[PDB]
Amino acid sequence: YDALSCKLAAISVGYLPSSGLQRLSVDLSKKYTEWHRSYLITLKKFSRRAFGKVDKAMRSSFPVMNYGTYLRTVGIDAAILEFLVANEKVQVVNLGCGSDLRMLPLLQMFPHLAYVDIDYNESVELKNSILRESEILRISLGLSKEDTAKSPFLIDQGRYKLAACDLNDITETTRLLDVCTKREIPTIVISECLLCYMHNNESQLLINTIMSKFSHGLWISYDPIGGSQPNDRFGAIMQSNLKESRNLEMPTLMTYNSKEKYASRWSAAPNVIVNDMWEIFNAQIPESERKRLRSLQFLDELEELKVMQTHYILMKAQW
Repeated sequence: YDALSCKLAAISVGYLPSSGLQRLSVDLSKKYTEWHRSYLITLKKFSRRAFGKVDKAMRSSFPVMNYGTYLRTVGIDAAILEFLVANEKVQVVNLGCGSDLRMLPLLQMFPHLAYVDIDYNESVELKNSILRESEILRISLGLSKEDTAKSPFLIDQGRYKLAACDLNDITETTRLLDVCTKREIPTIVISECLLCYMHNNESQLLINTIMSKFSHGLWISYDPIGGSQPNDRFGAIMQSNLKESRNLEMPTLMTYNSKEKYASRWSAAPNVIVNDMWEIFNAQIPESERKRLRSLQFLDELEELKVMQTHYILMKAQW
């Protein structure tokens, strides 16, 4: 599990939590680490294979990757937190949520936040198993150990829902949203490395339909881009590598190969901001953080980080 292993490595080294950017208290900073660590331990209980993959990935993590993971996490978190502070009563829809645990601090931090995690069936089933099995995670969500909830939810517990959905099926997705969100509540939609795996029709229809479901909101999307400069082999190498290692495809990676082309998918939104992660590193990350991260590992090859991070974007679309 790429994202989880990246997260846990960054946490292990100490990149995360970043209490300032993630706006975490002393106790939530501690919990942030504990929750993730428990997630890993509990994953191990449920899958030797997944645990092994994560373990191996974590041990071989390198500084450039860890900076990537840091930037991704604090970039999204900073966007989320700005909007949450401005909008006391809000709903977050995390599309393709995977092992993301941001609901744990956020639900605590924001008493009137409702959060919906949506992913494909197998993913949400494993997440539900893990959240319910781990005592610390169960307790943070006020869950029972045995699978209480009723279809269409695996968890439907206070202000958190966890639901299976085929996000390539937009009728299913809209009907699901109908029963767990309200049109008139400010909505954050999160798609972190979700749309990169979708064909353009599905991702465009998902974008259009979901934005149209909510009077006002913020869509935060994070994804790779193929690269716009001539003879940039990033997309080709990624598309190649995905095809052998994961059998997966990124159908629109070369279509949306610049941050501008990527952001244009949200052009129905009046306010669209897009940055590559290198820009975020240089403009959004305080000197104190840059210094702190330099204390952790040797980033000997800053150009390599730049090359990688200029192929990841954080798109914020508001309406």
